[PDB]
Amino acid sequence: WTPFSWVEKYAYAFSGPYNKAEVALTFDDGPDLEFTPKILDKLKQHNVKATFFLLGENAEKFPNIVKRIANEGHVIGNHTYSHPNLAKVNEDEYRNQIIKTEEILNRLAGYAPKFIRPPYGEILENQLKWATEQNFMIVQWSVDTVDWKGVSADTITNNVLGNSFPGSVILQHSTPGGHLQGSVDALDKIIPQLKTKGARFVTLPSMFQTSKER
Repeated sequence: WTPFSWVEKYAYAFSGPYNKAEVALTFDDGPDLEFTPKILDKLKQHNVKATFFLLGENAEKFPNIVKRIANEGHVIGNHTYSHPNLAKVNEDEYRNQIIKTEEILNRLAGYAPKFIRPPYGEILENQLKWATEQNFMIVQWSVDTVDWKGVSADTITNNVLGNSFPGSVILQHSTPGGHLQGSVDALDKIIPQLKTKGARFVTLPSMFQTSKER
């Protein structure tokens, strides 16, 4: 496990350009019935676009919300189908997880997502090698809100503001049944407080200067 050398060899990154006043909000495990729509509303009222790493199985349950994300100028990423620990699966299962999810999202969003994020951040080198060869890009994160723990909006905000830099990729969740209300509320503080420091919010394809589609 050498994640550092992997950024030099594969399409793989934790954060973005240090010389741009830009950060990226990302949200994992969507879509869902409660948190995803709330997040969309708050992103809308702050005039920011974000990136959504959607689970294939959740996209099947709520297909229209996937359509809403795309219709509101946000970028969709591939978060596998059923959220398994990729470090424990064989190549066939890994490729199946990605491709099945890609087909689902392509049908709903109108394009095949270029961006992948592995569940728990677990990825193997051969998996990363295949993704690179298939014209994917894998992006982890550099600021973890640990919002799944049910921590408050103030805790998340102080965390994000204390650890965010130019190029920072922030991790939040919109998992069905998750304890994430404070994470949603955190956006009302995180966004303007970062903007005050000169930060602008961008999508991943913008941050990494590539297409959103494969």
